[PDB]
Amino acid sequence: HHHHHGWSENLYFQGSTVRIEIRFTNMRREEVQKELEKFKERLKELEKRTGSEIRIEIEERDGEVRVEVEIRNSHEEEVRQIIEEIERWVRKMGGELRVEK
Repeated sequence: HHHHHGWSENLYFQGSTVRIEIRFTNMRREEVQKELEKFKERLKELEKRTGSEIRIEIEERDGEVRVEVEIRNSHEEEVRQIIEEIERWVRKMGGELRVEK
């Protein structure tokens, strides 16, 4: 018998949005997991002390990790800070970073 499972999410909003994406391959799976849990916690802190809204998407496939951060109602300072916490991953583990203004 044939089966289908589907899931979708649609977001409709207004305002400015900055998107930051990183992709890397790692060989410290549990370490990176705890760093991602720390990074999510830092983004929640940064969102709390600002008027912005922050969405983070994480995809993991056997060591390949892709992270997407979207910031709505952002200010330049807040974008610059988020890159910084991300820059450590790119520099230390190698990988790719992409900024969509």
